[PDB]
Amino acid sequence: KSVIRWCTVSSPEEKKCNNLRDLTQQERISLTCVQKATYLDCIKAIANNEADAISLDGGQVFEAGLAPYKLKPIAAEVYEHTEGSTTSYYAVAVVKKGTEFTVNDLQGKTSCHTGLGRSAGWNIPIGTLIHRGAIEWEGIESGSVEQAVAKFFSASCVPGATIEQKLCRQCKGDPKTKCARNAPYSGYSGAFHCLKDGKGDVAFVKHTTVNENAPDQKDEYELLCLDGSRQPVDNYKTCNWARVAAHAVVARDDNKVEDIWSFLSKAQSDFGVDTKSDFHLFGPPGKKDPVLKDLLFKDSAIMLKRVPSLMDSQLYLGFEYYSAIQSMR
Ligand SMILES: O=C(O)CN(CC(=O)O)CC(=O)O
Ligand SMILES: [Fe+3]
Repeated sequence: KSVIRWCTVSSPEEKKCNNLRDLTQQERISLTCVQKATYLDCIKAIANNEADAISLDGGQVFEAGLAPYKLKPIAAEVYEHTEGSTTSYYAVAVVKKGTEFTVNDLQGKTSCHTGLGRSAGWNIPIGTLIHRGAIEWEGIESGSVEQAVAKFFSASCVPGATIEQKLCRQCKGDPKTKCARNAPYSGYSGAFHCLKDGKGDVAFVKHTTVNENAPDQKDEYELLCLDGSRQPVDNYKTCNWARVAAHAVVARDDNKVEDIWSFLSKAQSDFGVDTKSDFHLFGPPGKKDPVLKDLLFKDSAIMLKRVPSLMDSQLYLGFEYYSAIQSMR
């Protein structure tokens, strides 16, 4: 059919899509918006030929490429801060300059994480240490990864932990709320202030966190590299634990792919970052309300680039990211 069914997951998203539909109705390939409840119902619908495309972040792209769905990324967002590359950010392990331990000596240290279940603060560092054999965890009937992590760090602040009391021990706040998901130490900046205040030896955050929170104090900090070195905060490209890819549009591997990309390439041409139209494919940025943010594509995206036909989800996400999330399941 020369109809692309975009899958949407909220009513403001569903609205943006019907506006792009009105705006492209007289093009030969047309748009039609399907709304489902969650992104997972959208993966099942694309898989079952009920819809054809949706933009997913990296963990959701992992999910969409596994059996039985087997969707692959076909185009990916580009952002200003990562300069032509299909990368959202790099996960790094920030330490104070002058401590001497390397990644070989992490056992028994205290740590700061953004929260339980988050990419840079929990899924990438802990799946990397499990994959490399530093943390032993064989699977959920063992129990939670919280127990395995508690035999590795001596105490931590992990916002959102519920199984192990040591995982909340380094957290700031009164007893009732120090380990809540919205604690004083949650998020990228929270896990950095945990490191700054000496409550942990390592903060698992992203490559921009020190520059955002402490621009004027970068050289008090270093990065812990997976090869044994410690490098400057600005050396994240050669000293990160994993690259977290850009959001990608996933689709069934079948020849409707050139049609989706043909639709997207004209849509971007007319309504991309430099459009004089009122409809913007990408944002613009500055929507304060979460329900109004990043509808269809990220508001910060500046274009979409076609993913080579031979990259599947593993190749798109990269080995470090992939083998770390694979270890968390
Ligand atoms: O990525 C996530 O899963 C959630 N975040 C926030 C975000 O990325 O905006 C923190 C983290 O990565 O620890
Ligand atoms: Fe994140």
